[PDB]
Amino acid sequence: QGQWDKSITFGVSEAWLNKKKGGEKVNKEVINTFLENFKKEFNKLKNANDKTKNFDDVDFKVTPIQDFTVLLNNLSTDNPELDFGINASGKLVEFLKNNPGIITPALETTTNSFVFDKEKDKFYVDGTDSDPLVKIAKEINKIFVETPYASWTDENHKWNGNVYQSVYDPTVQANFYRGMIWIKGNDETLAKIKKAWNDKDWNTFRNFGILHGKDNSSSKFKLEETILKNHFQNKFTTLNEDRSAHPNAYKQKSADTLGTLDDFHIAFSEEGSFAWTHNKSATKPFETKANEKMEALIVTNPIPYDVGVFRKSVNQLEQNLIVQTFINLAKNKQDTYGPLLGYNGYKKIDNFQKEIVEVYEKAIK
Ligand SMILES: Cc1ncc(C[n+]2csc(CCOP(=O)(O)OP(=O)(O)O)c2C)c(N)n1
Ligand SMILES: [Ca+2]
Ligand SMILES: [Cl-]
Repeated sequence: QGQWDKSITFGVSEAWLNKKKGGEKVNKEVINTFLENFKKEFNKLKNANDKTKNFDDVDFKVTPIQDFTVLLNNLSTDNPELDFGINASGKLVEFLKNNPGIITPALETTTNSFVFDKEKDKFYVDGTDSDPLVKIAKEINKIFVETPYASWTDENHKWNGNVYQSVYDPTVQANFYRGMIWIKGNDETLAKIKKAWNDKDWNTFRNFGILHGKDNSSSKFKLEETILKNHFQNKFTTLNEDRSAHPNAYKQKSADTLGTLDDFHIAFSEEGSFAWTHNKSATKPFETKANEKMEALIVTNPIPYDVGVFRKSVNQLEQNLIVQTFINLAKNKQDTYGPLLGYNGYKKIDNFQKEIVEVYEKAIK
């Protein structure tokens, strides 16, 4: 059942924690109140329960981590210096295929649903105008193109320094997210790209140039690859093999810079990434040439949101109290940390294989 650890340390992103604005480090002060609230709630539950009241009260700390690879590798060493961290679901599923049972998934995060994507169970069918994934892309275009993103105001779209609130329905928690495919060009170029998609002409489609993320990204690489493979049946085996033979058609860059590269017209991103990108950023996100437009072509199959995982030897009773502490803090609106990352809710994982692995695998087939 594991060892009771009187000191629990959460791993958090170095970039995030060591982050500041106008020279003011404010993230450190956010996680500080988060930790005070977490400690309070945890030991209250701990002490109110006869099964756990005799263990030592627990202190909570955080430690900054380089990247997810360091997080999963560090957790797998089962060292009490690092007990817990929240990781992207697809990366974790891949990690756990190669190193089964090595770490313990326990918590599932949820996020405010987008108003245009409230139903998880929508999947690729044929990529035509009646495809449910194309229909979500048309809904995105209403929000992002018809009322042009560049003209949104903080007030208009209710920016809260974190996200544009008007694009969300907080009454609905989504235990999922998707990737999406963007296209960009003048009218003639956009029609050509759509024609190549409608005609299933892979070579022409690909030669318009694709921006993508890291090869191990779900939402900026693998989920889009799945859609492309299913849509352009039998025209390539993997994106990596296609790129090897067609290097100039691919570039690793953020979708919000698509408008600045004349040679590229297609980009992968998280669904709705504009929702947490201030349009006033000095980097002019999603900006395009005057006679060009950027629009959504299609979104992807859905996969779970981020998963909280423990090193293996943390006492199981302790793990479940920690999971419940996250749930109650969000419910009591005492979680000052989560929403800064997109976590607006938490659920216990009851069956990892059914709730996480299977959902992910269905999405990428
Ligand atoms: C306020 C806010 N909402 C949403 C996000 C985006 N987001 C947070 S967790 C997550 C799911 C995992 O995505 P990611 O870590 O990019 O893994 P990938 O899809 O690249 O494998 C997303 C899309 C954010 N950064 N901030
Ligand atoms: Ca510890
Ligand atoms: Cl109990």
